[PDB]
Amino acid sequence: PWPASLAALALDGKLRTDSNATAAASTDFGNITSALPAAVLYPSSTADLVALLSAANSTPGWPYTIAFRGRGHSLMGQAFAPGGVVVNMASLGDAAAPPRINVSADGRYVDAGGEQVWIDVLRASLARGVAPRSWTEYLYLTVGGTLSNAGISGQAFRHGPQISNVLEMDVITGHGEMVTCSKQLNADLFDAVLGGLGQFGVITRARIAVEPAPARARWVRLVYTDFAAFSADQERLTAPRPASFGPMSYVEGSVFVNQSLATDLANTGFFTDADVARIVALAGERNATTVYSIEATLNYDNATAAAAAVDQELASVLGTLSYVEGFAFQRDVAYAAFLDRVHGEEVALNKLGLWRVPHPWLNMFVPRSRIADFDRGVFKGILQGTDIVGPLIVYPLNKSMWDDGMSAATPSEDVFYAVSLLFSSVAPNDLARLQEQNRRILRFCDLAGIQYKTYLARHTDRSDWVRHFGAAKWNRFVEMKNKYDPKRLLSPGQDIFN
Ligand SMILES: *Cc1cc2c(cc1C)nc1c(=O)[nH]c(=O)nc-1n2C[C@H](O)[C@H](O)[C@H](O)COP(=O)(O)OP(=O)(O)OC[C@H]1O[C@@H](n2cnc3c(N)ncnc32)[C@H](O)[C@@H]1O
Ligand SMILES: *[C@@H]1O[C@H](CO)[C@@H](O[C@@H]2O[C@H](CO)[C@@H](O)[C@H](O)[C@H]2NC(C)=O)[C@H](O)[C@H]1NC(C)=O
Ligand SMILES: CC(C)=CCNc1ncnc2[nH]cnc12
Ligand SMILES: *[C@@H]1O[C@H](CO)[C@@H](O)[C@H](O)[C@H]1NC(C)=O
Ligand SMILES: *[C@@H]1O[C@H](CO)[C@@H](O)[C@H](O)[C@H]1NC(C)=O
Ligand SMILES: *[C@@H]1O[C@H](CO)[C@@H](O)[C@H](O)[C@H]1NC(C)=O
Repeated sequence: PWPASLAALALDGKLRTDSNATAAASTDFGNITSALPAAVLYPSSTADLVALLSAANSTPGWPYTIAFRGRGHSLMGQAFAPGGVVVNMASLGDAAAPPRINVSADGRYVDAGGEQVWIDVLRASLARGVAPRSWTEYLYLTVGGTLSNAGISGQAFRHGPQISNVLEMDVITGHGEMVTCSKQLNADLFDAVLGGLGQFGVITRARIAVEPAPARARWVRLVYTDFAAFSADQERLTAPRPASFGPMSYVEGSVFVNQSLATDLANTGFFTDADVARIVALAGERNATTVYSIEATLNYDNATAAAAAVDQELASVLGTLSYVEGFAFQRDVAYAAFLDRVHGEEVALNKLGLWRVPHPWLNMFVPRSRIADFDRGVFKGILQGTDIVGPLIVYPLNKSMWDDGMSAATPSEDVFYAVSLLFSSVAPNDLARLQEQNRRILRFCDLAGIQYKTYLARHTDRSDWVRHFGAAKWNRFVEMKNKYDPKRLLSPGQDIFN
């Protein structure tokens, strides 16, 4: 027996069971796992979301799990609702009116629908001379999707993750109740939802902090053959000054294994063939099995004196560093071209047929005290003698910029590294080898007693999720699940309560 508001969605053709609808909502970016839903909802408004979730809340014995598909960038089925209902979030942004992205009158924040993609949040913000302060490396992800994880990039050391740059949200709980939440209003829901893995409700609107939009980014790469010098410099560039930070707007880093060195440097799209020859000769001279590169930017505007001020500011910061003499490499681009840089890698890989392939990505947070051990056992150990396809990203984060009361789990140390090994299974049937190598890396960290946290991964065992949050923080997560999704129907693909 269906409620009238739920039956109206099927009448209006918003609730589909056809093979085309279910097939599209059954695969994700990871391209490793698949799960067909029973139905797909294409909501035209937030009232359609209220109708589905209230039906779920009031119907006794309701058997359908519900997932909120952003862009399906999930790696291991986190956006699937096996034999359930997948919400096609993008349908909320179909009409020309009402607008889904509103920059505030005062220009201090930006209101964006949960379904909206960060690239559109950027374009709408830039039209009003503003931009969010904390980003992901890839802009074709949804506001609600990244906020359900953390949302990290080279800006998070100073501005914190995307979850630390949200003023307020509109959420529809598992009870079908539309609640506006912040630190001052319904704080418990606001904190549970940020990094909440879609467990407590759907974010329909997020109010994102903005800053005056820079016009350009001075973009640098610094080369090292010594991991200790590389990691020490990343920490210097990202350390809090004796609340204040250094001038860098973005700090990331990358690891290049010797075996494929020339090809990998040439594939960054940053280095010229002359730059490549020099770094390859440097590696041979130092007899390095690994090469490290700091990637950093300095944001600046259209002011007449800006270019010279940046040259001086950059010359000053570089003098404090310990990269191999003469191995500083500069580029200067428009701010939006820098932010949207990964979209170019997508275009080039898609035409080669190397984008829509399995992505057995390994993403983790490694405490600073164990990063050199990780480098020895992984970059200089396990990954040696292998053909790597995908970037190996390493960069420090400041725990002070993360709110531990939110759902997102991080290591206890003040400084911890985001470690992103973006393996693409390009070779014929290389998937099984990559999945085993990820199990080996994790086993190496477990045996060495490294207290890491995974990021973007879903655990399949209860004991793993309990260790992921930590026992006390886990009990708190359960408290919020009981309050907001007692029926355990939301985002079943996380495998926390399903
Ligand atoms: C594929 C990809 C992912 C990625 C990235 C680059 C690429 C090519 N770069 C990232 C980066 O630099 N930093 C970062 O923190 N994450 C990065 N990612 C991962 C990305 O954040 C995740 O894939 C995330 O899931 C966002 O993707 P998407 O927007 O496509 O969301 P989804 O996969 O469909 O769903 C994820 C889970 O969240 C729940 N969900 C989705 N939308 C909502 C809303 N509006 N409200 C509540 N929950 C929501 C889903 O149910 C699912 O469980
Ligand atoms: C870095 O990797 C390269 C392979 O690209 C190694 O260079 C090869 O080494 C073997 C063994 O002496 C030679 O037979 C090949 O002809 C070399 N190839 C090229 C393209 O130069 C090199 O040994 C590696 N360095 C380290 C420190 O492992
Ligand atoms: C945290 C995370 C998975 C970041 C991913 N970033 C990227 N994802 C995919 N391709 C990339 N190239 C450079 N950076 C890339
Ligand atoms: C992965 O993508 C390929 C090519 O688009 C497709 O044939 C296959 O169904 C996908 N597999 C999974 C498990 O999603
Ligand atoms: C944007 O503002 C309009 C009013 O101008 C409103 O109807 C709409 O709900 C807003 N969109 C978001 C995402 O807040
Ligand atoms: C170069 O480094 C390799 C790999 O670590 C090692 O086998 C070899 O002893 C080194 N050669 C010299 C001359 O140090």
